[PDB]
Amino acid sequence: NYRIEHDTMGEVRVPAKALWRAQTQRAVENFPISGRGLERTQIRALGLLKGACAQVNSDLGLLAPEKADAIIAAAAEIADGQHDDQFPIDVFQTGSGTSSNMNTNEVIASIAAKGGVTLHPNDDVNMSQSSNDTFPTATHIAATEAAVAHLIPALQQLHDALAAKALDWHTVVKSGRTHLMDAVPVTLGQEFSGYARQIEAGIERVRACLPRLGELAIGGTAVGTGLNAPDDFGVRVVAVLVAQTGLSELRTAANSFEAQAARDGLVEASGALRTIAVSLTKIANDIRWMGSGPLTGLAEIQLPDLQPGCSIMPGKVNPVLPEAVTQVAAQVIGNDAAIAWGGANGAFELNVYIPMMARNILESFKLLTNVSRLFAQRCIAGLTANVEHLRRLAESSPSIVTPLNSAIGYEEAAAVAKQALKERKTIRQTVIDRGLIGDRLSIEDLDRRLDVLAMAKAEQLD
Amino acid sequence: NYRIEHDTMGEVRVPAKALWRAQTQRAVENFPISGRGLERTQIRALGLLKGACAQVNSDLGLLAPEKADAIIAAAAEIADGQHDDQFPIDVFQTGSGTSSNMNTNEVIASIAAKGGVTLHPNDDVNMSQSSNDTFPTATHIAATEAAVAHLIPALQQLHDALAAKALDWHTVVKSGRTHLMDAVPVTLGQEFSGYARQIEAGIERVRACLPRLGELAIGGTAVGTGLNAPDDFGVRVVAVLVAQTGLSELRTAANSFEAQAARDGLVEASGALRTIAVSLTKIANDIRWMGSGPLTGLAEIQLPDLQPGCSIMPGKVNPVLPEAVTQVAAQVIGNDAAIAWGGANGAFELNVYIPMMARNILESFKLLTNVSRLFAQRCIAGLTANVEHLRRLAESSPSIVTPLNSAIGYEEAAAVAKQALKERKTIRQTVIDRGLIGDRLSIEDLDRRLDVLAMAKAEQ
Amino acid sequence: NYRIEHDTMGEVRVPAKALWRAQTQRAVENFPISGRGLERTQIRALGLLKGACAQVNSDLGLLAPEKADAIIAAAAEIADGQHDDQFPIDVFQTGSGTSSNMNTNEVIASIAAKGGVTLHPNDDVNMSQSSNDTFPTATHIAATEAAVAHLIPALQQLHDALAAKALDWHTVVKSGRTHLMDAVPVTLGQEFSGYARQIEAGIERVRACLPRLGELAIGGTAVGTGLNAPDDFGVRVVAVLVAQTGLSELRTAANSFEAQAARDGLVEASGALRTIAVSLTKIANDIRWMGSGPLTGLAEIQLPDLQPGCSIMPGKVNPVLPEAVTQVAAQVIGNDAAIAWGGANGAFELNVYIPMMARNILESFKLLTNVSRLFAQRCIAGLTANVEHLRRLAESSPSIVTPLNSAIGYEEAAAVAKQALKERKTIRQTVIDRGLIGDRLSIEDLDRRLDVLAMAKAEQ
Amino acid sequence: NYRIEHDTMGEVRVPAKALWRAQTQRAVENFPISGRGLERTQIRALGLLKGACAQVNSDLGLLAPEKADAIIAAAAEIADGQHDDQFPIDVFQTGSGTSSNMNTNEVIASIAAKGGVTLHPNDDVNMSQSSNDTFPTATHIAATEAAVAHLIPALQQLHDALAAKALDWHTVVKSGRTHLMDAVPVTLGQEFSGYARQIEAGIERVRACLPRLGELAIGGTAVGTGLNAPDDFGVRVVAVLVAQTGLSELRTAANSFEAQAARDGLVEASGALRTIAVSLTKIANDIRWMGSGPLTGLAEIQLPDLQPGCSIMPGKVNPVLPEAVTQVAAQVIGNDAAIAWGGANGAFELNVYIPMMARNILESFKLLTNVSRLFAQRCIAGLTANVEHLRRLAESSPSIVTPLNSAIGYEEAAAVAKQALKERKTIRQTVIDRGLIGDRLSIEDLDRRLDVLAMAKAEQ
Ligand SMILES: O=C(O)/C=C/C(=O)O
Ligand SMILES: O=C(O)/C=C/C(=O)O
Ligand SMILES: O=C(O)/C=C/C(=O)O
Ligand SMILES: O=C(O)/C=C/C(=O)O
Ligand SMILES: [Ca+2]
Ligand SMILES: [Ca+2]
Ligand SMILES: [Ca+2]
Repeated sequence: NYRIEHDTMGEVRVPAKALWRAQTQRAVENFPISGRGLERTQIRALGLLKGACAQVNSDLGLLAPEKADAIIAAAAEIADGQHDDQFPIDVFQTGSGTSSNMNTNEVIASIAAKGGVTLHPNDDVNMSQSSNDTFPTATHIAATEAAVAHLIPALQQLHDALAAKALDWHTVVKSGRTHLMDAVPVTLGQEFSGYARQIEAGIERVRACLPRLGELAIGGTAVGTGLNAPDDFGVRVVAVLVAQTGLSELRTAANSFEAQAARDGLVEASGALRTIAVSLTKIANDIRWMGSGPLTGLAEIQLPDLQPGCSIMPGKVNPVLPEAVTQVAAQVIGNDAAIAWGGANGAFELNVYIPMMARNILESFKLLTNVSRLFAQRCIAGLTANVEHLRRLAESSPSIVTPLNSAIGYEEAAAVAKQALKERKTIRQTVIDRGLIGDRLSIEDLDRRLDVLAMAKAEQLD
Repeated sequence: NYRIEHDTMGEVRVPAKALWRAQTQRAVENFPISGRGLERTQIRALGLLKGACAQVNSDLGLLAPEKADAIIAAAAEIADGQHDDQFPIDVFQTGSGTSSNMNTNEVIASIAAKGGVTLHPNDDVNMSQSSNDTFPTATHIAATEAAVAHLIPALQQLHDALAAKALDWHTVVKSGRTHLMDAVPVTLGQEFSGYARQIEAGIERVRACLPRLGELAIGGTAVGTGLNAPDDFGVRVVAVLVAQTGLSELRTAANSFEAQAARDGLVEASGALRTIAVSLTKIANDIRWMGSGPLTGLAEIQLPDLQPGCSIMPGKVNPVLPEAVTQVAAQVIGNDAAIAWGGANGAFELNVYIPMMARNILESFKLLTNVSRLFAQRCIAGLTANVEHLRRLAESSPSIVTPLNSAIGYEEAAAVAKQALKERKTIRQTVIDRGLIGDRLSIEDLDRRLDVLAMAKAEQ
Repeated sequence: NYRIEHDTMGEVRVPAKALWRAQTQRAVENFPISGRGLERTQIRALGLLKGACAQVNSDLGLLAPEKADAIIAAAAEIADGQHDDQFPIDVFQTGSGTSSNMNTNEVIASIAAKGGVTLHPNDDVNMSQSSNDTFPTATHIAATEAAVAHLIPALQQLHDALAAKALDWHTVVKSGRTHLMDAVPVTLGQEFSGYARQIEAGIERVRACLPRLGELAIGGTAVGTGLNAPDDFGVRVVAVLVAQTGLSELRTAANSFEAQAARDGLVEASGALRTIAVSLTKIANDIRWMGSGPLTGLAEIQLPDLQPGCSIMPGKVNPVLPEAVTQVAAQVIGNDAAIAWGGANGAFELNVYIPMMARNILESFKLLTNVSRLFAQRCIAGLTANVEHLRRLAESSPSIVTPLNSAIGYEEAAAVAKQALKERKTIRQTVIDRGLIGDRLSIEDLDRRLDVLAMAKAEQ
Repeated sequence: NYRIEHDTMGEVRVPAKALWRAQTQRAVENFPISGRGLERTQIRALGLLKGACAQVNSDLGLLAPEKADAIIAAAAEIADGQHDDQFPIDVFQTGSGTSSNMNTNEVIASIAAKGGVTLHPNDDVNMSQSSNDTFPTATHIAATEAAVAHLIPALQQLHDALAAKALDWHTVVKSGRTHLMDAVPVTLGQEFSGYARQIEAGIERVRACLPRLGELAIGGTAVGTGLNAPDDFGVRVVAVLVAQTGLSELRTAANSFEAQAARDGLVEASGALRTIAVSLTKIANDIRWMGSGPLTGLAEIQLPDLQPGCSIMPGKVNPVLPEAVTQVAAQVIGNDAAIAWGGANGAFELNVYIPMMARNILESFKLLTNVSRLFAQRCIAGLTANVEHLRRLAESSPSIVTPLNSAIGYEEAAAVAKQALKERKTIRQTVIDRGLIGDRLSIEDLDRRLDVLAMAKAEQ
């Protein structure tokens, strides 16, 4: 069963029970590309914004209070998620998001009609607005909320898990590795202090993008001039959004033309997510290499077992959380390339890559948030160190000859490391055998300099 | 509400009506990352492959016919999308696809149990297999099927629509543009013949990757050695798959270690899709620039109206199909970067980025297929040329002085073009008014050489 | 002619006159890959750092004043560029930059020898150091200097040129374009204020990355533990670098392990350069589209003529500066992908992609700096507006019906716009012809609403 | 000292001794961006093409033999490398390469003038040509030559070195690793057979792009219509280029508009180079991990020592060739992103990103060629295997319980692997201790199944 709806292009047959109308139905037929529509977070931001716009139009005496109350009530239902099934339009729609904007207007008009209030989707629900300021506004609201309320707390949780290991393993000595080769001693805690700093720097990177990510185009309307909107429409709508979201990062854009002709704030934010993906790849790769083997690998640490590793090789348990992290990082890198591509190709008064840029940035925020919490809770928290094996590794490195450089010189330390590795003998034995004990180096000096934990120079903790 | 299942790690509470068992349930709790599981096409390939493996194990007398028949029947139901709700594992799972492989084994065991047959998910359903050869095999089957049966016909449809316009507009003269500036004449048909060749070359690029995209790891098992499988398991399974799908491009990998340690065939195929995204961006951008305005743009052609353009500016109609094409192309570029990143980071006997690489390559195939057909049907087929305006544009270009180079020289031809633009005069009148008619250039020569359609040199 | 030099691996034949020694010569034979060595800016940072390290070793009484004075004098010669021909090692060397570190140590030892001072390249010139902290320190010094002293002033110059045009063309009305289609009026000044803000935001993005770009690994030595260096070596060297360069952004890293195991500050900085490339592409594309034609394009503005446009089409002048800008932006995007790839692939205590990451980030800084100044001086400064053509474009847009929405409604405004375009009539006459003048709209109100400059709502 | 030269824009002061003239000098002032001009290979292809064009113009009686002979002689000097110092224009010039085309025309006219032959750079040296067909033609000649004559032989050399190790180490048993964890046995030779296949597939990928990489735009002139050129100019010039280079891969483009409006063949070729970078990353990473330690790593193989590893840690030797390979791969990925970005942004009759695309594709060919030969000669050829350590690693893997699956079942095999790892006992003794010897498994069958070399199933 179908019903007739109309727009300025003509009559359109719409499924009888759908709350959307003519323009949403045309967009359903024009863009069957990915088979996926807007996400819960996107629909929420659109509903929140539509309600705020109706409230301001009402306050300024431009829209009758009964009509504004119907929009506010319908928009609140949309924001809470009661009508996500009424947003069937593909992500790969017209680049301004006109179709999803009209989707919100039409669904509100249908909800209001069930309450006995007649609203025109353009004249009433879209009063003082354009898709060109509302769709990037709803995108930037969703991106700002994803950064502040979800990603930053998830990264803080991962940072705290890494920092707790850095403290726990502060004096657990092991051999450092540079170029994958035997280096001088480090502690496991020192390496984890490095990982924790990468995540802390990741939080700093997200926070540094917020002054421009939180800029909203609302009030600029069609081309940024604010035509058909009151001069204070933008600041009044943002006032409501800040009060209702608690997001102090939300503000009217510094320049109304830049805020619509470009989506540079999304490209900037993706760069921060991409740097986090780069940091997470290093952390996850080191952790699975430390857990490698056990018998054929490094066997430095034990990762918590999360599931049987293999359908054919029995007993084997795999580093599945570092694998999910490195695959998420690859996705964030890909999404980042798509966002920049869209960002660069605006023309004149409008960048028409917004639905695609919105899909990718919001997905990158989601993946990084979810995988960071799982990595912290299901992997980092439960790691255990193989203390004895790590100590043996530290002591086996021929590079432990290095602190003798000031006493015997680099060339003689290299002759010591050579005469030892070839004869499968210790650095200590070789130093004595080459008659190096004397004025330049006593026996007490040698054993003090060769102590692997002292060689790691771990900071003294109170 | 829940039932107990177990694996070698212990007991797991599973939803009472779920057809999956212990290992799928662990994966549900370990990877809640994207909130999306395998696509219909991926589940089909896994079901298809599981059935083919049971058939070969049965043919070789390794699996009792009653057990093999139960796997074949259950796997066919999975392949035919009767149990997609029984595959809840995230894309961002363990990099070998072990979890989705065990998901298929467990769901087949549960289906077989309803038919009165007891199957062990490892010993029976996974006999002669590993996730390490089965999951990349199912990925390469799905990718090969997407290329041959869906993308190539969609690109052929777009090519034919572009070639139809090249023929219809063969003598529709217009001004060429280089660097966005006034150039010599072209026909609108010649431009469309360029677009048609880009799509034809795109088909050639997809076809050229098929010998390596169609390579399957099946038979290599855990590390590529084929341990716990018959020596001819791979060749026998590939023969069953080819007959069951009609997909002749499927083949056993040339090297069983390369086929599991790497996913280079996916990286190669993504490069072809990325080149198609690059070609489509040029075609879609030119088409929306040709349709620009009408009054403030180039207004060369009219795109079919597909929907009201704007919620605030009434009457305005936008080039929505070229916008869908250029956004899809951006996504394919991004997906391509993710595929290469995963492809480079294999280690020793296994590349563990397969679920992520599979997601991206299959999505790129889907988006390009669907948008190419929509672009051909809802945009290219219905384009109309503004023949009058195009003619005025061709004749207005000062670069139409170019065929006079052999008669008056480049330097004098430049002086003519500058003066004609400055005095808002024709090239013809500027040539005469500069006193250039004489022994080197007769008036008949001038009139002959300035004909814009003849200047486009359209093939007879 | 050659001479014999030695290292712990053995004898090496070195060109007789070369100031480098055995380890540089081995690196010349091991890495003939790109055929390009370190840039002037990289050799300066290495020379500056080596001198600062010798000064601190001297201040702490670890190095004899005669030896320290010889290193300081030789390092100052390297810093000034007298010896760039003594750095022949390829960019694509060992990933820590060990070879270029030993190149600096060996060349300083050879220069000091000419002055009668014997220095061991390891024991003296490299005292308290590693390549693992010095090579990323010299990279981060060069990158910080490129950002603060060169790119930010170049972007400020471009911003000021764009802002000057935004002011000069504040009331130069034209038609806005959305989706490349006829939109409501804007001023050329308003568009240029948008471009100005993109560059201003670009400066903010570079400034926001400086707290982490300026972090130096110096003092961490081999693995970040500071082994074989005094405990205050890093803080003393940084203070000397700050006093000598005036770059207050140079600071000791917050974590000595993160500062060597990763190059995340370079990845972060590249992201800011990549965003600037994205902004510059939009600005340059709009400018060449505004200058397009003239007769077959938009012909909105005139770009200064910089060179003859075409070897075959006489008279034609091309937008060469916007083309230089968009090609630089493409390079910065590519360099950005190479930097991130290297950045992700560190292992344990060291990221061994530093020479490649250094090449790409420093090149992106250089290209953006040089093309931004050329774009501001040779293109933006000299632009002229075609004021009458721009006014006719604003008045011709059917979307000028938009401010009537509140009086006649969106649906009627769409019927007005469509009828106006069909009958090739003005919006004003179509409103009167449809009998819309009455209680909801007076002729006085209509004429006020249709004024294109008033419609652009330019700020007072 | 300077001299005056002129073009259609006016008079230009040119350095007295420079062989270039007015347009090259304007380009020197307009584009000081990267500070690097065209490469030796690019200037060679431009010289070769200019000579071939003069020969064809002479053959068709369009150019006086004295003038054609002077161009052919001068173009041969340019192609030979005698005048690379006469090409000062930056890579980041006008996107068509107009400046470098005029650079070639002007330098040829100056060389010819020394023998008393007057040639007009446009009317004579550029007869029947445009920069729009010659600059992409010279780019595609250089790219085709780099692929056929340099990269493919370098990859063949690497393939042969990898295949030689696959043969030598055919029965050198080791433990396989999947997910970096203990897997079933493989041989070192089997892994090298996987590496050899990745390079062999890389050669196949380069060969598959040659039908489109070798397509030349020559003859299409300004916009692809062939205006001001003979109808067979393209086919005649290509015939000369094939005879002089011996490159049968050089062909006239299938469509003259596609060949100039787009550079899709460069994007396609870069995708093959990018796949090779992906393959090389896996191979180089496995090799440095196998050579890791020795005492704190895997210590599976020994890489040849090429230089002292470290300025601070004495004795240490690093895997510098795998590091140069992985950094080259990162650069090829970055260059690939820049090529695709330029490729997608053509407009109408011309893609104006050619100098940037040319720089990146030719650099990717060069880096891959040079690093592949160095990797084969200085690393792969000299590798040695630690045979006894490798066999002990194979025997130590608990996953050697895997071939018992058919006898005791997966669940019981897991119980064996658990007990053995927990009690530090062998798989063999755990099987006996669990009382599994009986009807399903004899002691003789157990010992045959646990033989690690037999478990690797190396081909006879
Ligand atoms: O949908 C709108 O509000 C705007 C559309 C346009 O600029 O075309
Ligand atoms: O699930 C499998 O078949 C393989 C797993 C592994 O290699 O760990
Ligand atoms: O330099 C040429 O041959 C062409 C130039 C143009 O198309 O502008
Ligand atoms: O050259 C150095 O100082 C360090 C080298 C290494 O870690 O191998
Ligand atoms: Ca707050
Ligand atoms: Ca039964
Ligand atoms: Ca041949």
